[PDB]
Amino acid sequence: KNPKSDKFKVKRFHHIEFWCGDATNVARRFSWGLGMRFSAKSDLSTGNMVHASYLLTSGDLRFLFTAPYSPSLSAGEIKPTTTASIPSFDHGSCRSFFSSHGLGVRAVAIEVEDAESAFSISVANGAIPSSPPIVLNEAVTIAEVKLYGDVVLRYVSYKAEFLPGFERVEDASSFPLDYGIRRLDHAVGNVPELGPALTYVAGFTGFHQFAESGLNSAVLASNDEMVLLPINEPVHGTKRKSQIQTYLEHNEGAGLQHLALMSEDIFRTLREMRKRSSIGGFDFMPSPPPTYYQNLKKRVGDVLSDDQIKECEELGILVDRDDQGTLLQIFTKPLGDRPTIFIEIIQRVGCMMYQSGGCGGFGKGNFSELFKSIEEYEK
Amino acid sequence: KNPKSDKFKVKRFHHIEFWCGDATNVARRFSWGLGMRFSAKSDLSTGNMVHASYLLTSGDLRFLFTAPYSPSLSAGEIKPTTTASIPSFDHGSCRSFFSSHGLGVRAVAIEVEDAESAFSISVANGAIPSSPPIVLNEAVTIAEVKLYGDVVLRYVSYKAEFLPGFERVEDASSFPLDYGIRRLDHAVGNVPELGPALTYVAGFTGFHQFAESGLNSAVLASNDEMVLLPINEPVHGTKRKSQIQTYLEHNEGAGLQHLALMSEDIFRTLREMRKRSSIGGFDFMPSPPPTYYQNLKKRVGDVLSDDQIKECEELGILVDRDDQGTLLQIFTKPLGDRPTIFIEIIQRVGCMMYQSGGCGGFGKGNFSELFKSIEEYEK
Ligand SMILES: Cc1c(C(=O)C2=C(O)CCCC2=O)ccc2nc(C)n(-c3ccccc3)c(=O)c12
Ligand SMILES: Cc1c(C(=O)C2=C(O)CCCC2=O)ccc2nc(C)n(-c3ccccc3)c(=O)c12
Ligand SMILES: [Co+2]
Ligand SMILES: [Co+2]
Repeated sequence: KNPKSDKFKVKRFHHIEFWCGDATNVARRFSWGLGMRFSAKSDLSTGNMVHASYLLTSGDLRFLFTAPYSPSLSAGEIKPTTTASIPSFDHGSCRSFFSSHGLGVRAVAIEVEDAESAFSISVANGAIPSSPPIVLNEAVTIAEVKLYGDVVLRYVSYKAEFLPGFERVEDASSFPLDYGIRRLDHAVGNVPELGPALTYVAGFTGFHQFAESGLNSAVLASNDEMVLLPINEPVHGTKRKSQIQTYLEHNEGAGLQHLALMSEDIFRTLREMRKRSSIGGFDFMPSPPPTYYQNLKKRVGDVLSDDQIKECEELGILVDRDDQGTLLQIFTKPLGDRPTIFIEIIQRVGCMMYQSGGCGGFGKGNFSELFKSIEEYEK
Repeated sequence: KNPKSDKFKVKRFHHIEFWCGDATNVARRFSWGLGMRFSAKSDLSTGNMVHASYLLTSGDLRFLFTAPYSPSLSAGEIKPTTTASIPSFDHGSCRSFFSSHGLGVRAVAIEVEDAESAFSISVANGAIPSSPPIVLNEAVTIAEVKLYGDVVLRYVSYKAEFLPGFERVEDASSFPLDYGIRRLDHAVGNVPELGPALTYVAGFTGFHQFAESGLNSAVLASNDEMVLLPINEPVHGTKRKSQIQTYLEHNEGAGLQHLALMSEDIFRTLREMRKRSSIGGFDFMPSPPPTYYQNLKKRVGDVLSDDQIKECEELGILVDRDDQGTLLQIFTKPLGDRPTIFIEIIQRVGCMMYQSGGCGGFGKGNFSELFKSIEEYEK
């Protein structure tokens, strides 16, 4: 059931912004690890005396990495005379965020029809304002409201190239890496209490609800279910400590838990990412046991060949299924020092009309099944 | 002239420690960019609730990358009960350093015969104490005094594996990268005033002095001239602004300007590093013009073949010469967001007895010659 209750017109995920201590090193690591190209910059070389921002792209996926310069470089500026390309940026906020949470996502940005309208309607419906709408070079409008913790939901709307004041990266500095990643599928938050978090976000967006170990979760979705925002809370008092609780402890509270990146070919993406794990890229979760794949035949043997199923076995891919589609997924180890944010690589099969959003669900069946397999691998 | 006036027994450079916001991403970037292997760790997985520290090695070169965790993880600890493996570490100092300076070197560590003696003698001769000697697992002693800015000179001495509490990295996670880098040749500081900086450091170490555009410099050297510590000050009032002054402005004062890394084969090192520049590694300075290499024949045509000289031309290597040896060198672009720290790759030829330290000098002749070539390339 989809009541299509969005209080304003939402299009697609637009970008994800990481707040960093040093944007250059994080951006270069992520570029090599994920196969994303350096596409745009805003920094000292573009006249920005406030922050260094580097944009990586793979298909429609946009990762932005931002770090503050010394405040002394811009001490004479005021907001009317700022050289920042992202006017919501604040040195103090950025340093406070990074010292509190470590490397992580500051902004989940969605493209809307009218960012000023989205901001006004959101705050009229309970959103906590974070940065008011500002029109950039009469071309782009950006506004921000609080999402959870110190993460903001950023609205961006275009009258008619990332943002004004960004420059395209020199082609010599822009190597055309591509491991198959194409778009952001969903972005997941961890909170202490799911109920109040859901009521708040659904309250100001009109997003609707989309349809034992560790967590309770629920998913908020835009009208066409292309913007997907799951939220988790911990379940306390279990034998094994909730990884949601561990997240909240090491992150100093609520924040973004994972980004799920859709691949057009998850087998190629994982081959390429795993090649680079020990040479600067990303590590993956420990693989499921053979019993997990010895049980895939009964569960998805009509969607994947046995050659493809053991090709999932090589790469350690998990598979889950809903009533409408099938889901291939795998999780990285945490992206930085703290056991907080990680990445999920995903590919969805089914639900063709284009593919409808959330085809196959989010893999919650893989909790029971992966442990069931581990225990029956003890055998 | 070498008076051999060291006030305590100094052996070799031991390690360089970077203070980071996220040690994982900087370490992974540096590993791929420089061809250094992950060799040791101290972090949550080793029981360290205070800081994440990752050690990279190439030959005798040791780069350590350290970042703080949330203070809440260790709020119950006191110094007697600390889980930190580097007891001089302080959350507040580390965050203050990184917010002030950005990514950069906190510690230049040298191995000595007796770190407690070196500390006591140093402070008796004017060194500003930073961290008192502490014996680690009855095996290693570490002490720190101020060097310049917020950089410390760290003394480490061993009774008889990096530091206690560090663990060897799993071989699966330890890919054997090697681009030919073998040891730290020198470590260079930028200060506002050279005179007082030299008097201070030479005062407490007994290091001796080793023997127009932008700077004045001088080099302090240990008895066998294997520990080399050049220091630069800006020269003001020139047409082109001093890069030393630019450093001091963007760094918020004095600090480490560059690390010079000796290669056993600078041609292989540069081939490998340049292959990776646009795929997560390091960028290099713009190459000298053909006139620079069209003038190398007259200057070093008796040390390098014409095939090797144009092989310097391919890689953009600079060459300089003293009265005793020859020096091949090249400089990276800054290692992070700010125009502050960079790396030099070096190889020295001559002065065989082993090779004596500083063979060929430090390339100061390449200032005049590189511009002379650029202007006569205008031709
Ligand atoms: C992270 C995740 C998801 C997931 O994306 C997710 C949810 O957890 C809540 C709904 C929204 C959403 O996107 C689904 C299934 C998973 N299954 C397992 C076995 N693990 C896992 C747990 C320990 C160790 C290795 C993997 C996961 O992390 C895992
Ligand atoms: C950095 C450096 C050194 C050097 O290592 C160094 C000194 O500067 C002082 C003595 C101790 C020491 O180790 C030597 C020669 C150099 N020559 C040039 C042309 N440039 C340079 C300047 C602009 C743009 C591209 C290169 C340098 O940076 C440069
Ligand atoms: Co997910
Ligand atoms: Co040098």
